[PDB]
Amino acid sequence: IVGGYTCGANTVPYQVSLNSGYHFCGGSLINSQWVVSAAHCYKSGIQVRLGEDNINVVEGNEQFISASKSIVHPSYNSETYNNDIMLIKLKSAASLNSRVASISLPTSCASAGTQCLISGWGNTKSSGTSYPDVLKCLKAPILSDSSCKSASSFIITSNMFCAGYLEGGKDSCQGDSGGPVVCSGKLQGIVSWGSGCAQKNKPGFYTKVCNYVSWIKQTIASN
Ligand SMILES: N=C(N)c1cccc(-c2nocc2C(=O)Nc2ccc(-c3ccccc3S(N)(=O)=O)cc2)c1
Ligand SMILES: [Ca+2]
Repeated sequence: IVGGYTCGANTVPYQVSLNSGYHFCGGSLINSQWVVSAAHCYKSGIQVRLGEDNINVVEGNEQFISASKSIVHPSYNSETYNNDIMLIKLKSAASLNSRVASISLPTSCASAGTQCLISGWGNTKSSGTSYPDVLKCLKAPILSDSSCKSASSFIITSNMFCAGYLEGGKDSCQGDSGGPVVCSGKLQGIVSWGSGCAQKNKPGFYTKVCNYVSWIKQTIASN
């Protein structure tokens, strides 16, 4: 997260870090045994870390649980980025409290101009690089489809939406992926991609969770 702020210890209790020996992607907890993330974040043998703040220091409210299974969406196309969503099942349920809590799926898609909360432990730097210890946060507006389409030369599909600021400066970044975009207390987005980070006329792009609510529920129920 570039141009953002330190969220505060456990203020975003649905934020989850996916760890493969090190932090590498975030997710969102949708219920006590299911985490939503990005399909491009798939890795075998993931450990999912709940109640994290400082990912480098053991602070007392962490829960480390192993991914039972990681279910990439069937039409995820690693090359085009379309359907960049995945569900991770945990081997055991997380124990839910004030610092570990699930986020609601949307009932309808969020409208352009909605202010949302984006968070993660990804790059915070303007130009050059730096990864924070504690969780970063960003409030950013969903931009319009016609604004997003003109903003890129990669092919945008109807399973993506863009959010952030056209002037650059404020954006999700590398290591944020798979993390949440929450709008009006609903999980509307998954950090998916962007052309660099916080660059002018290059806003962040997000999996449009609202198109996948049925697939999520059916998947959770079948497994
Ligand atoms: N700016 C962001 N919000 C953001 C978020 C996560 C990662 C990165 C990022 N930080 O550094 C690079 C990044 C990146 O995503 N590069 C990138 C650009 C385009 C695509 C892509 C998009 C649509 C279609 C096809 C492609 S692809 N696979 O052909 O390149 C994939 C990755 C930036
Ligand atoms: Ca910690």
